[PDB]
Amino acid sequence: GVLYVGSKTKEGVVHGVATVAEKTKEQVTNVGGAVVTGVTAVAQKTVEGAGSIAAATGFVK
Amino acid sequence: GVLYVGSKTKEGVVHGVATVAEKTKEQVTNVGGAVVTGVTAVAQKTVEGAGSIAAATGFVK
Amino acid sequence: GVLYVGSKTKEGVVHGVATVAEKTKEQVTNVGGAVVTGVTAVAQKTVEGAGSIAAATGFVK
Amino acid sequence: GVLYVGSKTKEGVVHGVATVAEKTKEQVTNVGGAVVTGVTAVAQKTVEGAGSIAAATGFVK
Amino acid sequence: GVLYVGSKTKEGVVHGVATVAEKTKEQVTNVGGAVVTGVTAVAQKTVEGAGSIAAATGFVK
Amino acid sequence: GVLYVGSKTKEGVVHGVATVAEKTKEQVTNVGGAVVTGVTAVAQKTVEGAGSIAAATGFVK
Amino acid sequence: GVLYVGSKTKEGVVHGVATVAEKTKEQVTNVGGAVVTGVTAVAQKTVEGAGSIAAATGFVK
Amino acid sequence: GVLYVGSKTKEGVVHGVATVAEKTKEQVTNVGGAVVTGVTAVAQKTVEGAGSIAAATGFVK
Amino acid sequence: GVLYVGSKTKEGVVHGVATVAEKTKEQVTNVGGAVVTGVTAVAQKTVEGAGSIAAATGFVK
Amino acid sequence: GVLYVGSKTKEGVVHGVATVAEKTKEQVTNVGGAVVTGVTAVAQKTVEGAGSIAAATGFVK
Repeated sequence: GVLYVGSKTKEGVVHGVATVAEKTKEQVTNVGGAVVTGVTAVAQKTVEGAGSIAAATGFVK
Repeated sequence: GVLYVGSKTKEGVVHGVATVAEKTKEQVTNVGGAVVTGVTAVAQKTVEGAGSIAAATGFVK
Repeated sequence: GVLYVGSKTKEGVVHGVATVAEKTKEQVTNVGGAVVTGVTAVAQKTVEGAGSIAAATGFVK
Repeated sequence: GVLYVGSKTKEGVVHGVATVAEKTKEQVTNVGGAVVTGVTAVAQKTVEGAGSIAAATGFVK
Repeated sequence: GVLYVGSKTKEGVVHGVATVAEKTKEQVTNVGGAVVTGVTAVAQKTVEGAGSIAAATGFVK
Repeated sequence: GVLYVGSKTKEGVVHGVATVAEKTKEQVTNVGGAVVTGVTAVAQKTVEGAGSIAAATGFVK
Repeated sequence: GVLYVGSKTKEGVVHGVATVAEKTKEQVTNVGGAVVTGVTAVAQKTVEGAGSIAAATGFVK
Repeated sequence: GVLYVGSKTKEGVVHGVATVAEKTKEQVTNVGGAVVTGVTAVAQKTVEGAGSIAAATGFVK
Repeated sequence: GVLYVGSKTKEGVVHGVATVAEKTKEQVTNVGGAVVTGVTAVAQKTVEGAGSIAAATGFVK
Repeated sequence: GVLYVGSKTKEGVVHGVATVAEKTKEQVTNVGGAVVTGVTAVAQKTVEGAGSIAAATGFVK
């Protein structure tokens, strides 16, 4: 159990991001597996479970 | 159990990011496995579970 | 059990990052395994679980 | 159990980072195993669990 | 059990880092094993668990 | 007299600007004179004349 | 007299700017004179004349 | 007289700027005169004339 | 008279600045005269004329 | 007269500056005269004229 009384709470917050990306050439070549690129300004909360951001895994057997 | 009374709390917070990325050429070449690139300005909270950011794993058997 | 009374708390916080990255050429070449690059300005909290940032593992058997 | 009364607490905090990285050429060549590069401005708190930042392991059997 | 009364506490904190890295050429060549490079401006707290920053291990059997 | 042959020229150019401004309160109080605020991402060329950006002058007699 | 043959020229150029400004309160109070604030990412070229950016002058008689 | 043959020229250029400014309170109080604040990422070229950036002058008689 | 043949030239260039400024309170109080503050990442070229950056003068008679 | 043949030249150049300024309180109090503060990462070239950066003068009669 969780109780908040009179309380101010911030969980998983992103307040203010300036990003510039200049690229003259970008290439992704993939065979199998996984690639994850460019995950930007991401916020999450999870309760009572696993939680993943920009996670990459090979094949599973 | 958790109790907050009259309390101000910040958990997993990112307040203010300026980013510049200049690249004349970017290449990812992948065979199998995993690649994770460029995860930027990420905030997370997890309760009662595992939590991963930019995790990369090889294959699993 | 956890109790906060009248208390101000910061856990896992990033307040203010200026980053510049200039590259004339970047290459990642991967065969199997894992590669993790560029994880920037990440904040996390985990309660009652494992927590990983930019973790990379080889294959698992 | 944990109790904070009237108390101000900072845990896992990064307040203010200026970074410049200039590279005329960067290459990662990987065969198996793991590579982790560039982990910058990261903050974490973990309660009652293991916690890793930029950890890298070879294969596991 | 832990109690803070009227107390100000800093644990795992980094307030203010200026970094410049100039490289005309960087290469990582890896076969098996693990490589960890450039872990910068990292702050962590762990309670009741092991905690590793920029840890690298060879394969495990 | 000016001549360009086969030539590529950039004069007064702004390619890429990301800006965030957060203010909880802004006030300008002015009595006479001049105030100039917030001039952002401005580009100009002038030929054979004077040119001013965000210039402010008091009264003239 | 000016001549460009086969030539690539950049004059007065700004390619890439990320800016964040956080203010909890801003006030300008002015009586007479001049105030100039926040001139950002400005590019200019002038030929055969005077040129000013963010210039401020008191009164003129 | 100016001549460029086969030539690459950069004059007055700003390629890459990441800026963060956090202020809990800013005040400018001015009586007469001049104030100039915050001029950022400015590029100028002037030919055959005077050129001023962030110049401030008291009154002129 | 100026001549460039086959030549690469950089004059007045700024390539790559990360800046953080944190202030809990800033005040400028001015009576007459001039104040100049915070001039950052400025580049200029002037030909055949005077050139000033962040210059401040008192009154002139 | 100036001549460049086959030549690479850098004049007035700044490639790569990381700056952090933390202040709990800043005040400028001015009566007459001049104040110049914080001039950072400035590059200039002047041909055939006087050139000043962050110059401050009292009143002139």
